[PDB]
Amino acid sequence: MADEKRLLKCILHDYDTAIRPVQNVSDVVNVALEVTVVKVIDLDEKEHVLTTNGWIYHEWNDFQLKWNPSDYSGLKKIRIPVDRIWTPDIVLFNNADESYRYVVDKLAVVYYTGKVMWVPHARLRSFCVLDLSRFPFDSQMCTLVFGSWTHDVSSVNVTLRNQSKVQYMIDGKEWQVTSVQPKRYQWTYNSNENYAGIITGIKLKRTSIYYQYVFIMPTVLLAFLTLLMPFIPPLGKERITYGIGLVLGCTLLLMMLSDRMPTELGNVPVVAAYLAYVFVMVAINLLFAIMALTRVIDRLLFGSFLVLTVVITISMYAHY
Amino acid sequence: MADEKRLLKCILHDYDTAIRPVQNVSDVVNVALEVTVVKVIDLDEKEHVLTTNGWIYHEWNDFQLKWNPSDYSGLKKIRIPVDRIWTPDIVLFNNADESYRYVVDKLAVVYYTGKVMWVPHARLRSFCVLDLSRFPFDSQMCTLVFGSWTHDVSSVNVTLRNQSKVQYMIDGKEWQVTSVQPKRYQWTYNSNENYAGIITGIKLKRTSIYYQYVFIMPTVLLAFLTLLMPFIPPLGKERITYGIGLVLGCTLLLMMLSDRMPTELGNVPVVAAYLAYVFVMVAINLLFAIMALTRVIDRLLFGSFLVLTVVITISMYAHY
Amino acid sequence: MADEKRLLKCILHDYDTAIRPVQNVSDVVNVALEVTVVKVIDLDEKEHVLTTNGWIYHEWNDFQLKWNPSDYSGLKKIRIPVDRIWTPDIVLFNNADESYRYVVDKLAVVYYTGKVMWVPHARLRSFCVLDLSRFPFDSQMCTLVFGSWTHDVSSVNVTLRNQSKVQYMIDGKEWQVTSVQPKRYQWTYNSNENYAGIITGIKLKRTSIYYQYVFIMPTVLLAFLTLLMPFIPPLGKERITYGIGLVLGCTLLLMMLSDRMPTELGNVPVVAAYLAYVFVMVAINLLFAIMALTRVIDRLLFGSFLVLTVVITISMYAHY
Amino acid sequence: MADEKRLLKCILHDYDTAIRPVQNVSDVVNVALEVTVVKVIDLDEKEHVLTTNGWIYHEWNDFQLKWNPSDYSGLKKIRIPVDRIWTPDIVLFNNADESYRYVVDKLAVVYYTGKVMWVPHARLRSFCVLDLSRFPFDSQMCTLVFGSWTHDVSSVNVTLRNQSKVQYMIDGKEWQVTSVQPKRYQWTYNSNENYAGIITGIKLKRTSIYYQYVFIMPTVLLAFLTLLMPFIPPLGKERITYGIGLVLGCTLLLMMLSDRMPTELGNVPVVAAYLAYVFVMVAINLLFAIMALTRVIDRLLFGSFLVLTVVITISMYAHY
Amino acid sequence: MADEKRLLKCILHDYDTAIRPVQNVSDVVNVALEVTVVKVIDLDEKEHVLTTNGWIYHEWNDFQLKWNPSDYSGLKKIRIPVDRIWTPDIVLFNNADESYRYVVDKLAVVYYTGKVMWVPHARLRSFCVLDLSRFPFDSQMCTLVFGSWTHDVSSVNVTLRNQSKVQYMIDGKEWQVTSVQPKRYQWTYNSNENYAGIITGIKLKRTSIYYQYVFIMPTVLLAFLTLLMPFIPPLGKERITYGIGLVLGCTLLLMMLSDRMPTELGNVPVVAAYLAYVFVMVAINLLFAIMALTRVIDRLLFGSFLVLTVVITISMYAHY
Ligand SMILES: C[C@H](CCC(=O)NCCC[N+](C)(C)CCCS(=O)(=O)[O-])[C@H]1CC[C@H]2[C@H]3[C@H](O)C[C@@H]4C[C@H](O)CC[C@]4(C)[C@H]3C[C@H](O)[C@]12C
Ligand SMILES: C[C@H](CCC(=O)NCCC[N+](C)(C)CCCS(=O)(=O)[O-])[C@H]1CC[C@H]2[C@H]3[C@H](O)C[C@@H]4C[C@H](O)CC[C@]4(C)[C@H]3C[C@H](O)[C@]12C
Ligand SMILES: C[C@H](CCC(=O)NCCC[N+](C)(C)CCCS(=O)(=O)[O-])[C@H]1CC[C@H]2[C@H]3[C@H](O)C[C@@H]4C[C@H](O)CC[C@]4(C)[C@H]3C[C@H](O)[C@]12C
Ligand SMILES: C[C@H](CCC(=O)NCCC[N+](C)(C)CCCS(=O)(=O)[O-])[C@H]1CC[C@H]2[C@H]3[C@H](O)C[C@@H]4C[C@H](O)CC[C@]4(C)[C@H]3C[C@H](O)[C@]12C
Ligand SMILES: C[C@H](CCC(=O)NCCC[N+](C)(C)CCCS(=O)(=O)[O-])[C@H]1CC[C@H]2[C@H]3[C@H](O)C[C@@H]4C[C@H](O)CC[C@]4(C)[C@H]3C[C@H](O)[C@]12C
Ligand SMILES: *[C@@H]1O[C@H](CO)[C@@H](O)[C@H](O)[C@H]1NC(C)=O
Ligand SMILES: *[C@@H]1O[C@H](CO)[C@@H](O)[C@H](O)[C@H]1NC(C)=O
Ligand SMILES: *[C@@H]1O[C@H](CO)[C@@H](O)[C@H](O)[C@H]1NC(C)=O
Ligand SMILES: *[C@@H]1O[C@H](CO)[C@@H](O)[C@H](O)[C@H]1NC(C)=O
Ligand SMILES: *[C@@H]1O[C@H](CO)[C@@H](O)[C@H](O)[C@H]1NC(C)=O
Ligand code: NA
Ligand code: NA
Repeated sequence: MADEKRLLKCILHDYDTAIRPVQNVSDVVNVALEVTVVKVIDLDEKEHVLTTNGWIYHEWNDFQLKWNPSDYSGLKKIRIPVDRIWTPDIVLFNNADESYRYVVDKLAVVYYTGKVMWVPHARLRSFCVLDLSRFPFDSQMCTLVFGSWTHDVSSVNVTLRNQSKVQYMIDGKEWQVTSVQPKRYQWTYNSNENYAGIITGIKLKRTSIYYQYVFIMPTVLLAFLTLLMPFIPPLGKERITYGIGLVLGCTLLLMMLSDRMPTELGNVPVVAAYLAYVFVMVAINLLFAIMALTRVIDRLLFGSFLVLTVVITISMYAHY
Repeated sequence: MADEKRLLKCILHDYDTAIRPVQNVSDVVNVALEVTVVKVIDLDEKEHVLTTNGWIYHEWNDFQLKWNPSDYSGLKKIRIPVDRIWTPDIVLFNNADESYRYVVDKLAVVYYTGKVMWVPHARLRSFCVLDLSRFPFDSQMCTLVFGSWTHDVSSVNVTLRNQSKVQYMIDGKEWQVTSVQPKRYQWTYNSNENYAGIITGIKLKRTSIYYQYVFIMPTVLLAFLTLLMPFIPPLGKERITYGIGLVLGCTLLLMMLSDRMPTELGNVPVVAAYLAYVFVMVAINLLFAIMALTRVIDRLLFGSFLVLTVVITISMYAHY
Repeated sequence: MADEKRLLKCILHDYDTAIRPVQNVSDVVNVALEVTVVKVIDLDEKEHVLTTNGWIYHEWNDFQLKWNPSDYSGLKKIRIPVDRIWTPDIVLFNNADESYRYVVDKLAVVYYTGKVMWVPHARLRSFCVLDLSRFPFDSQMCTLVFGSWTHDVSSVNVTLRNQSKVQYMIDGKEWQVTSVQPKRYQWTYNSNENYAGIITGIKLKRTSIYYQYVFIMPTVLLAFLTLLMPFIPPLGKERITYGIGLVLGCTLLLMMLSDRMPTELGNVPVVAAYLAYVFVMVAINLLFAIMALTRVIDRLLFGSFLVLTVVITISMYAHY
Repeated sequence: MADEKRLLKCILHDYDTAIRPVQNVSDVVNVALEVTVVKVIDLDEKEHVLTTNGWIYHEWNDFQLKWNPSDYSGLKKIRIPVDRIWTPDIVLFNNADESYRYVVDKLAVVYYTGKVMWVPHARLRSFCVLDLSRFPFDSQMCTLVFGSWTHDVSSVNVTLRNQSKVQYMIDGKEWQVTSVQPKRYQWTYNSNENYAGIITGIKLKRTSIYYQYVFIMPTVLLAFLTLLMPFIPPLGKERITYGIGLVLGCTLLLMMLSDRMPTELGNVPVVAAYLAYVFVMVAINLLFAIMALTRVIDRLLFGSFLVLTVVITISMYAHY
Repeated sequence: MADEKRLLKCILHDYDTAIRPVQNVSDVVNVALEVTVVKVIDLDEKEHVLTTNGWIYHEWNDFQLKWNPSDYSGLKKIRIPVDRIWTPDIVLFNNADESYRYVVDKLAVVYYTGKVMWVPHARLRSFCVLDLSRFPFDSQMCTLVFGSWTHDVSSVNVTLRNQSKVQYMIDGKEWQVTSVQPKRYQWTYNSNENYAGIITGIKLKRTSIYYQYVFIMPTVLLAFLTLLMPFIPPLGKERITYGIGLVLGCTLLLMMLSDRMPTELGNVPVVAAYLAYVFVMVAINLLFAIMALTRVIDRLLFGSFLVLTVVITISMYAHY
């Protein structure tokens, strides 16, 4: 008879998966949750959904599952499936997936003192508010919320593990990630019933360099072409074709931006404002060309276009 | 021996998951359902499908699961998995997903008086009739239906929880949400068999600002260019190229709208009507230019185009 | 002791889920199936797959599950999970999804006489042959097949419920739906082994109005422009640019149609034929323009183009 | 007491789902597998994945599950769920889906002699090598492999059912399907351990007619326009615009082909070669036009273009 | 009574699925893992995710499951479901899918000596760092990591099977695959707790030929057209239209590249740099043309363009 099998049989002789591990009803169970983010899978701005891959550390004491190590040949720790032992109900409150199931959560560690540890590796797809006021490059703070959904603070008191809680670098594909300090706070949706929760913040700064040559370069080139457009002679039979080419190009760029850029509700993106400015400027330039004393009007239009361009550039540097 | 484990064993000594919690066959079970919508995930107009993330509150009395709190060390409430206790069959009648399963519905609260509470967090993807008569910005009322699918009113009588039933703001990404008062009504698909149901209305008003610069700005610019087109001299060798550019631009815009706009059956969108108007106007302008006394005909065509444009603008303001 | 629990225990004292409810091997079990379609979710022509949301009514007699109502306090009907009682194996033979599972099929009704009823709400994604000979607007008959997959007629004899079998309107987004009468017929894949099946027909007529302005309007406008093209003077230095614009526009329309229209195998769509006609006509017009006594040749080409256009229009009205 | 229930209880009094139905360890179990393909769902060339809908016939003898029919009221055959009786492990070796589960495989037939039959309807999404050397229309042979994954030939000897094994037509949407004769062969990944497998071939010939007007018609029209291009006078101020239009059109066609055509590794498609040829020809024509004794050079260029076009046409007919 | 059934009953008389197969707590269990990759399904650069189809070989000794073959009629090996026998927890640490479940892992081999073998066929979708510094054709080394997630080295010591560990060819669709030697190394996330892991490297070199004609050919043709552009006479009334055509073509190519090319963060692709160079060159050429002693300036611009083109070509050959 194996000692480990005997210990497992004795420990779980009469155990249920729906009994809170507390010796008395008055007593409470302490659960420490640590959210570690390893890799940032992606962040869809159209859906405002951040997908990341990282494991979560759960630690809770248990008055049961306790044995003297010397009795069982000096055994220290054991591995037990999560199904049998009691499992605290911790769920991401801002979860976005249809179902919330850990990819690898079939094992947990039990010590002789009763400190039950769980490290279920999981893929977290959560919601995050994105501020797209400036979109050459942005940096948003996304908060992941953990805690019980039906256990009040009087039953389980979620906490944090201060050990090894120092800030450290997070691997990212095109986003530089900084791990913010985690905090805890209580929601109160009913009198005499407060539910604790842990909020962990992650600050992501965009580092992609392709967006500069896909969203800014064509727009600035179209603006430069529109600026050069008034220099064409009115009677050269080329202003109309040049304006048609500019309008087709800016329409194509607008279509590409609509296909790529999301439908932000708060504020229009700076790229969208630049595209609208180039659209209106090319339209007015085409109107002046088709209408065409004339030299002074053309000079005034060129000056207005130049001042608009310099204002746009200084604003871009201001939000750069 | 833990008191909680003893209470759980005694309560569920002989209990089935298919027995309605009623003391007599004549008696009925009252179930109160409250539908709370937290965030509006999205609303696809092409599929007419509204996806939202919100929890649902179920409250039903049970003659079983009753105990004296003083006996079990003054215990007040307990947490039990939904699998063991009886679960009322409440399903969204207008559900759109292949399967209807709550993301987090593995726990429920049982009080000493027997009032069983359930708060299964779920992601509801339902159907909603969308009126796209005016599409610069719309506001539709979407109704979510809850209730039993095989339990008649004689078995379970769905109701509403008037407590804290006041209207309140709902978080939204690009839609402003107002929570309508919920009502109840009975379907009758067979004589002597009426099934109750709860209908909750949500009024969503669009707040996206990008659609103005992606659907209206290019169309109005093309219309303005078409208006300016007749001013070109007939013999300037530029009307044909200008018309070709306009037709290419409007064709590209039509392609973009077809890729973006859904295939509405009721009425054509106002943007589609505007695009058709600009198409026909540019076509007739190109025909007049290629055909080209002439001055009076051109003036009449310009007047007709101007009156059409002013009628379109006044209609747009009317539905604005 | 609750009467309902006692009745449920007595009825299912020794019951299996793999035993056909028949008193003798010679006897057979009658199953009545009614397929009701509530909403037509969509119909993808590229995959030829029709997705609909509707419930299915199953009614089968059972010599077991029978009790005297007076004994159990006059109880009339009971609700039982589908897992315990025997379930006839009815599956859509033309099913297209990877798995065939009802969304809400966890409950069934049992009467005192033994008439077991089941109403599992389900989402049916089936195959349908689409005739795309005429595609301004079409109307196809799609057949849904129900029945056993391994139960022969000697075991289960599928039938129809003539009660309330009258034709009625079906809700649709962009398709008008008519419910055809359902029939039954027997497949014979082996001698002395015939399997019954129920075929229900649904006639869907397209009602979308956006396809007229996305598939027909640009094509007819390009055809009109090509018709007007020969009127341009040969020496005006504008025929070549006009032809280039027309060819670019028709190429863009062809790309849009390829992205939208499926790859039909039977016959080419009428829109595709119209696009091919406009392509060849614009190509020949460009060839004649570049080649350019000349007046008579141009008049003959214009006459041929006009007769081709009138033939196309009369054919379109014929299939309209 | 029902006779069928008594027979089912007696047959499965002590039965396991992990015991091979063999009376002795030396003896082996014969399994006959027949792969029948009903409909070809699709064949994605980009992923090289063929999805089809067809049922599979399994027949294996069992020394258990045997009874005298006369004892049980002359019962002949019974239906039993696949979970209880032993199930041979037959899996498509070239399966492409994440999971391999039959859609409807919950029932099987047991005869009095012990011949266990199984007809699990399934949707097979397998891999197939596609030869895209000629892509106006192709015809590939796709092989589906069935057999055990951990059972050697010494345990289960897969075979074929020669009865009704004649070639017959297979329904297809846009592919004509011919059922090839199935064969068996043994893999040997370890000495003294050979695993049998059944390979069934299906020959599919493309029948789509839309690809001719979406991939060949625009290319041939662009080639014809490029051929006509040299006839334009050098000083007509139209060669440059015509070349620009041709290059824009061929670029759009290349974009469409890239979006549609997959990234074949073996050989470039014939359509891609034709597009490259038209690209290079239009580029050289534009270079000659911009550079522009001249008449002889233009005649030589026209002759070279004509000979290249005739070579391309004869090659196309050769692979046609 | 079948001998095999008796052996299976005797072996698993009292066995648990959560007991490590070790005779003593001090002793450890050796597990040998071999990762074999058969086919490379694909490698998405946008997500940096490599999907492959290959089986994994697990071999672990067991002090239990041991019997004398002579007793049970000389039986050598048996097949047992993975559910009953103990299963080592081996999971891909860099897994990308939501869930990690083997497609076919329902069987395992048990020998008389106790050497338990498992060959669960699986589809591995892992993460891989992609170096896109040069993108005419690349070759990346992707590492797959296997090992325990909660078992330390003191419990299970993962190793490698040196038998038949020679390098061999791997089938690929458009990637040539070389199998690198596998190694083992230990992670240490806590003192006195080291977890072993096996890293297997696969070197993939791109072999697709379509990317040359979709990403390089249009870019080089546009560059050649831009080079030829300065040769146009300033007063020919064709420089403006030629520049408009070039800018439209390069904008379309940029849109296609943005739709196809991923958003790399490390370095911009060489194709993107080439497109930016052609954009800036065509813009400056258009500026010089519109501005237009002049001959010397045009010659200097042509020389600068030629030297830039030759530098780009020599760099491309350097990274070719
Ligand atoms: C609803 C949950 C509260 C969960 C909790 O931890 N405790 C109370 C739960 C009580 N129950 C519902 C179980 C019982 C109800 C009893 S009742 O009487 O109602 O039936 C809270 C916790 C975190 C909250 C938000 C995120 O942070 C950030 C975010 C940014 C936005 O711009 C708006 C959207 C969003 C996603 C917010 C939505 C919502 O606000 C959340 C999910
Ligand atoms: C069919 C269900 C009724 C469910 C119910 O709550 N009670 C009766 C069910 C009785 N069973 C079927 C179980 C037994 C049949 C016995 S039988 O004798 O038939 O076999 C009812 C309840 C809500 C209804 C609609 C939505 O509101 C709004 C909506 C807008 C449209 O523009 C048309 C589409 C849509 C989705 C409507 C469809 C349908 O109309 C629904 C789903
Ligand atoms: C294959 C099933 C028959 C199912 C049935 O109801 N009864 C016999 C089954 C017998 N089993 C296979 C179980 C045992 C074989 C014994 S064996 O000796 O073979 O091993 C029959 C029933 C309905 C049939 C079609 C649809 O209507 C319409 C349709 C339009 C097309 O243009 C071609 C495609 C399609 C989808 C057709 C395919 C096929 O034709 C179907 C699925
Ligand atoms: C790997 C399986 C063999 C399965 C089998 O039926 N028997 C041996 C299995 C032995 N096990 C792995 C279970 C134990 C290993 C013991 S070990 O000592 O290794 O640990 C064989 C059977 C069929 C084979 C291919 C297809 O036909 C056609 C195809 C066309 C291509 O262009 C290249 C890709 C592809 C998909 C091929 C891949 C592979 O080649 C397959 C899946
Ligand atoms: C996190 C795992 C370690 C797993 C392991 O094998 N052993 C330790 C696990 C210990 N647990 C978490 C279970 C307990 C924690 C105790 S605690 O006290 O924290 O609660 C390690 C093993 C392999 C690692 C990477 C890949 O190779 C390559 C790769 C390329 C990039 O450019 C950055 C991204 C990426 C995907 C890396 C991420 C991460 O780095 C991985 C997944
Ligand atoms: C919960 O734990 C926190 C420690 O962060 C402590 O401050 C608080 O008093 C605890 N509350 C209860 C009810 O135990
Ligand atoms: C159901 O509850 C409602 C309360 O909203 C009540 O008006 C109605 O009479 C009840 N019906 C039955 C049958 O209990
Ligand atoms: C099956 O039911 C039909 C009723 O539609 C009947 O005509 C037929 O005779 C029945 N067949 C058997 C074998 O019971
Ligand atoms: C397996 O069956 C085939 C029949 O196709 C037979 O030729 C072969 O000898 C059999 N092998 C064994 C080991 O039974
Ligand atoms: C684990 O196995 C390796 C063999 O690769 C061996 O070198 C090492 O010492 C072993 N460690 C333990 C703790 O058994
Ligand atoms: Na043009
Ligand atoms: Na164009």
